[PDB]
Amino acid sequence: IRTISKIELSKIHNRYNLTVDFFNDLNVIHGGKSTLIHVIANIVNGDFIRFAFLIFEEIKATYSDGLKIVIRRDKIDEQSFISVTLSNGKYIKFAVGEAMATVRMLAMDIDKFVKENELQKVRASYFPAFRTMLEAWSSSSFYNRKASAFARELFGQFLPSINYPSPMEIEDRLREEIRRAQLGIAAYESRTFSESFVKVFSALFDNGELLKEIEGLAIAQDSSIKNGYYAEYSKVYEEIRSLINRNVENSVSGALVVYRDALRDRQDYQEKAFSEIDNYMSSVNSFLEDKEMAYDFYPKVGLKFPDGSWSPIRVLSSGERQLLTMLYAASKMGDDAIVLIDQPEISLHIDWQEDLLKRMLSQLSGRQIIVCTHSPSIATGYEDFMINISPEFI
Amino acid sequence: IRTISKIELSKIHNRYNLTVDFFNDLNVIHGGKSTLIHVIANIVNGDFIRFAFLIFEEIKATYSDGLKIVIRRDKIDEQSFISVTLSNGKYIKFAVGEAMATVRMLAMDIDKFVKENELQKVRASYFPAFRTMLEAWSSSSFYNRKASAFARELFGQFLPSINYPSPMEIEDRLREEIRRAQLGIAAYESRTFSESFVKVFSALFDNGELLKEIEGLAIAQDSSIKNGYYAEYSKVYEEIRSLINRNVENSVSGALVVYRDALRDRQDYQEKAFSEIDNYMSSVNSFLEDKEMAYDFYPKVGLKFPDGSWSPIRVLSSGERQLLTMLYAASKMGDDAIVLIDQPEISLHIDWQEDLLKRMLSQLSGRQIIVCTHSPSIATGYEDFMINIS
Amino acid sequence: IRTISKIELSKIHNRYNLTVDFFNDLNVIHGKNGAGKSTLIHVIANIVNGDFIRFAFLIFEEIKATYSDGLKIVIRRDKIDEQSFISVTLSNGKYIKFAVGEAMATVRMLAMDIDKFVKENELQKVRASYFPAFRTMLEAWSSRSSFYNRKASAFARELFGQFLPSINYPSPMEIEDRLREEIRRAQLGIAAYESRTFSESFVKVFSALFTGELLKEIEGLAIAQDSSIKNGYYAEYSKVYEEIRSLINRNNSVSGALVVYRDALRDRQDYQEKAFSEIDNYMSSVNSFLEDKEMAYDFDLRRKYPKVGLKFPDGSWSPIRVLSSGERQLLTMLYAASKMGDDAIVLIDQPEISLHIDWQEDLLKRMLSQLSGRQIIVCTHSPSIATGYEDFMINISPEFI
Amino acid sequence: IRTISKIELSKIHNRYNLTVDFFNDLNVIHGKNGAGKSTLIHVIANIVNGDFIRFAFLIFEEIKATYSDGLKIVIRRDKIDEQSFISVTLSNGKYIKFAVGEAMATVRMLAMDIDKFVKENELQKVRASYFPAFRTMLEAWSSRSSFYNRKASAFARELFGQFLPSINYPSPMEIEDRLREEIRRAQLGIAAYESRTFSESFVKVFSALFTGELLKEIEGLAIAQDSSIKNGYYAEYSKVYEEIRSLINRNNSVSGALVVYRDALRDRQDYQEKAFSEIDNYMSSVNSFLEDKEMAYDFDLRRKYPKVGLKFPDGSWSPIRVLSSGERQLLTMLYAASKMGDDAIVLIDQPEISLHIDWQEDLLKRMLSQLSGRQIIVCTHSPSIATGYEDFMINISPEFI
Ligand SMILES: Nc1ncnc2c1ncn2[C@@H]1O[C@H](COP(=O)(O)OP(=O)(O)OP(=O)(O)O)[C@@H](O)[C@H]1O
Repeated sequence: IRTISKIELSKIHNRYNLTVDFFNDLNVIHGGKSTLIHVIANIVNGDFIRFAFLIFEEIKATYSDGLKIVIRRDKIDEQSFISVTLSNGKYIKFAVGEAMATVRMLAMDIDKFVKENELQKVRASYFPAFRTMLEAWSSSSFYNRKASAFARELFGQFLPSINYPSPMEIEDRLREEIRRAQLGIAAYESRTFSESFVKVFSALFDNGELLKEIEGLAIAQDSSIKNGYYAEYSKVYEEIRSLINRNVENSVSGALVVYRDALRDRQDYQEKAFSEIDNYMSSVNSFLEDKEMAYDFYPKVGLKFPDGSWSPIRVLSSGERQLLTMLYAASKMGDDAIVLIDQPEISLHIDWQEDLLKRMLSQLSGRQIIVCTHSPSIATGYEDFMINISPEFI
Repeated sequence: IRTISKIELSKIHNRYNLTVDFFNDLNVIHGGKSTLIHVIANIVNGDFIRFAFLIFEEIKATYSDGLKIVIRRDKIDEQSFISVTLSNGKYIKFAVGEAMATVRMLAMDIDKFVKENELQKVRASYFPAFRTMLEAWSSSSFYNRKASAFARELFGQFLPSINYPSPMEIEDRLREEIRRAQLGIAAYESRTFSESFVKVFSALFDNGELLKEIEGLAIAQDSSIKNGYYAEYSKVYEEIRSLINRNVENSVSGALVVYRDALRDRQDYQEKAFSEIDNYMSSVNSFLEDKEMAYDFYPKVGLKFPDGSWSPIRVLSSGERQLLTMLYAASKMGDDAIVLIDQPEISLHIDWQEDLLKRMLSQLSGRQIIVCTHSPSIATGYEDFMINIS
Repeated sequence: IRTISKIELSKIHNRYNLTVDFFNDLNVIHGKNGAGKSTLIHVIANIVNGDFIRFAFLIFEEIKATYSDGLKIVIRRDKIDEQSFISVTLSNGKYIKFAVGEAMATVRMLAMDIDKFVKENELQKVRASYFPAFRTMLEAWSSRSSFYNRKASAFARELFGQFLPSINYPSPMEIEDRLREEIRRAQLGIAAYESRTFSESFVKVFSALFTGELLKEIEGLAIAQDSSIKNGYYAEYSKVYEEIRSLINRNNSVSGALVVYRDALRDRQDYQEKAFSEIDNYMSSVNSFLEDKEMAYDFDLRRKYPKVGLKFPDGSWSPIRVLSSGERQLLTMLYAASKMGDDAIVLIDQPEISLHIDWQEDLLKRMLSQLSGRQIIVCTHSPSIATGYEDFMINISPEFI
Repeated sequence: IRTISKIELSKIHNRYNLTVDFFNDLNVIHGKNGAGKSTLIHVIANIVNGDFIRFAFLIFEEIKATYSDGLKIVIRRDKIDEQSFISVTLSNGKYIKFAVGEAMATVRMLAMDIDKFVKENELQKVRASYFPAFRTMLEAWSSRSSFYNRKASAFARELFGQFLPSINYPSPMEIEDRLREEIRRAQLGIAAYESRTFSESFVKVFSALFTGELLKEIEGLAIAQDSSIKNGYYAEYSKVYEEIRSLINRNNSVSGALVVYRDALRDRQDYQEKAFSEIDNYMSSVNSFLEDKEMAYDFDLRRKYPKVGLKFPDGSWSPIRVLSSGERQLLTMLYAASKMGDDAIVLIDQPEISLHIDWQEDLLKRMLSQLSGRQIIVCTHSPSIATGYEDFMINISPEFI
């Protein structure tokens, strides 16, 4: 996909410069740090209208696929203007005073420009440093502008939009994925039934160990949470065993083998369909100890304790909720993006900080991750990927 | 189910006494009627607090199961007190002056009383005379309460809470039912799978017309819109008949019969899963002429015009959204209630007026229907069901 | 005046066409449900008003609009270079091409351009009065006039779509105020006629100076004047007649006095009837529906601003607002077809909301019998509204593409 | 009517007392700044209007209020058990005890209680018109009527304190509109008089039927009628006079015809003067101040609604809004003391804002000469306002605790 490669600031706040070269994979930033992340976030999102609130000269923005974004803010006739220039050369220019009035046609122009040049192909998920209090304030896609406006009023009109997925959205997306996976299993069920019929139909004309294998597969299917709609496999296997014992042709062996293949392929397709959900749930569960997240077959999705009582996701504290959202954002079930985190070391025990980056990389999404940290526990074991930001003060 | 049998209005508005005869089936109120409808809805829905806004003396409501309810607006020391007494002597008293302020604890105690003696087992879908403007206003449970407050400020405090379904609600309910239907079909395939194998396994140990029947079943199954995830029954039939041409044991005949029965039972359960939806859409499409309400598979629920282009349900006129809601409210998938329709003949061409009650009864929901219409065309033919109040 | 002659829609909502030829007097429109009748009335209202800025909210290709005086307004919506535009073109050829996105933004300089265009040309002077199908509930929501209706228009447009024409139908408050002004103008006219008649009567007899049957006739005229509601501020005619009769009885020029009094009384009475013709005809036409009471006016002495309200047989009066919705609808519609209104085209959505069957049988009869000459267009589903008017029925059968 | 007789304040602002005895006709109040005169006028205005909800914003103990007809409204504010309450008590004894916090919350059922109280008793039917001292800037900020003033009241109360009484003083638009209605009412009276005179004239001549000097007198009366602005819709008197004169000249009873016409003309002229007496007296009293132009009216050649505005000696007219604040103040105050208003008590804070010294010398003279009988209360510091009214001067000397 498209990942950021290099950011070249010039005279931000008219006092200091900076020039950073990135890696496509994980990026640990240690050392105006939050300001740098905001600049990166506002470029990748394509929300260029915020850069008429920052004093600078020139900001190059080089991607990995060769794309280039050169923003430039100049003051002519005591009037400020922003001159965004891309790789192909389509320079755009609007007046600053237009932007400030709109906040309290211009926005329509920006989206048409960005869409035409294929610039918003990759989104960016922003995790602010004040998310802990922010979710409490939203206790009560509809919380994407209101909460953003609230945060911008509190911390400044340069703050990028708040896109990070709330736990309610995570639960609903898990539910929809479960529905789609179930439908895929049903389609596979139909195809296997047709295929099994024709198979035996032909080799019928052609003229204990397999029983044990089918018994193992049947009890595995009955011991599978995903089979919450049908668990009669042990019963029908014993009926087949009763049928065999009362009375061996070659076709009978073929019937045995086709049953084993049908069970195994149904099981394997189940694993493939639920691969993403199970990998995400296992990665989360490698941290949690008190309970474990799971599902029940409008199939419920929630936490499950060893006592057997379920609970909604909102019972979780702030520390667990941050872990939930970030690990979701680096999973394949999310949206193709660049994970922009301000401070992950909030309400986290030291053990989870030792392995946070490990789990996020081991999910193997391929998405670019850029973290700015001050703790050495977040960054330990990843010395080769650390980038030190030392801005040159002029 | 529970239905109404007898109401005894005594000196409402101080110059009007009336009693009425009911049945448990369709009772077209032909011909003060509007007031009677409101009094039926407020007793059924358990909203007894609303009676503090009516100048009356005493009303008795008699059900079909023997349950009887008595409301008395007594007067003591220039202050009105509503008393509600059930058949088993369940008396709850409250002053009217206290009630008026709270509307603009008491309601909490009232709903506790309703739930404890279970007076809210059956609700009532009120179809008022102003549905067109209100539904468009909502279109722009939450809709129900909000619109009710707006309505009651417009036409009176004693107006029953508007809770008849809206086309948005109808669309969402249809979508949810399709989702549940897909899950049911999927479960049946799983069941059919394992069971068919053991039948064939038994057929191993047991020692052209059928092919044509299988081919017809495959053609019907493939050409069915309900098969949005597998549609190759014709192809697998071709493979099986090719094997016949290549190659008669009784196990071969057993294989043929098990295939035939599998297809027939799959189709039968497929039909039966889409029964509460297909009956409803067949009733609707019997009225509509240049359009057709259909479904497609994430599922899509919209009108299908003859060119093939679609459109959402919100693009319908003011006289077609009404027909959808009234027909849905008398459907088995609709929530069970004693539907009270006020003037069904609003914005309906006279042909639909003749054929409305016929369809609403032929769906056979087993629900009491009470309509109050000034149009003879609505209730023509049904002279027997007429109940003159006079 | 100006009446519609032919409407030719084309691919409204990109699915169906229609072509209707109208009559100048009355147009009863009946058709199948959902076949686009309310859409047709909305198109007519937005064209005749000249409010062309609403047509950037409806998907079509071309809509011709033909008047009776020869005008041929051709609106056309094209999406040239993937940009939609509306090009309204009149008979003389002044096309006014604007971009659709300008109009939609303006609603939530362009309006001045439209206003300059319509005033310069012959697009106004008609001002089609639209009676919506939800007027019964709409008046409850406003408890508005034919020109103070920005609030009610915005509310209705938000509820039913941004193509909905302005709400022009006269509210009962406006009808009452217009009735007061007409009464005031009629009274001044009676006073002006009184002054001129007094001057003429003086000079006439004075110069030409140098009977039982006529006495009975003058007595009949005097008691008629006393039995006239319009003479509420003066009813002394019987008394003065008896004084003149006493003068005659105690004992040429006397014949001259008799004939001039008869002419003066008859011309004053006839001018009274002519001046109050419109008001009395409208009140009688309304009273042909009402049965419990009757609407009328009072010229009570010792106070001014003469009241207009309902009058019961018991004698107690009541204001117009006492009327229910069913009576109020009759009031407003019959005003719009009366000569007291404004020269317009009466656009009614459903003339049967909150109406008993008896009133539906005779609504069109009274509306036509007022003989205003204004064009009336009703969309009905009941056969009682349209009965006895088979020649004026219009069947809407939209041809599908 | 009801006029104040005696005011006995007690511990206003919890620091000083005062006790003033008033006159029924006119009360000139003179003192110094900080002696609590504007506070006294506010107290009087809020009591007479019956707007008792404002008295939960002033710290006091007891305020007696005495009329001329014997009423003895005693309001009292006590902080019993650390809770403040207002107990207004009238002569008959209907105390209405409410808690202060209810009133303050309501501003930002109580009003219904006040309305029921005032209607049952004899507290309303007065509606004191209050002219604030800051009216000059207030009208400029609003560039309103005596009953459509919620917006202006809230603005003024926010600027000068939550004890400020409602703004009832008639805006010039209301004065102009009331003048139009009064002209209309006068016209209706003329029309009623026209009908009665026509009947009376008939019987008169008819009986007495069975010269140079009188012709000159009738000619003078006829030219006077033609030279009268009130006859803006009938000015044919000269023509008809010449026709009768021509009839006489070409060749007893003729003398009788002359005298009855003269009596008819004189009574018609006198009733015209009587009907327009109030309007002409008010306009003349205003015109005794103005010098650049003069206020008058025009009966147009248009359809109706005769214009009333300023008229300059050049002949060009102008609307009333052309006037500055200084002229506008004279207009409003002189209206409030005129018979054309509503029976009330004229409450003026300072009758010298934006007024030249000459106009201050003669304001009260015109105001008294109108002879309305209404009570006038002015708070002045100039000796020119109070000159010639020594017997009516009131000295405010408050008694500190
Ligand atoms: N936004 C839209 N997009 C597409 N088709 C639409 C849209 N709005 C309306 N239609 C269709 O165009 C026609 C317009 O319906 P309309 O409300 O004008 O019908 P009507 O015959 O006047 O109805 P009724 O007599 O019931 O009041 C209908 O066939 C409707 O389905």
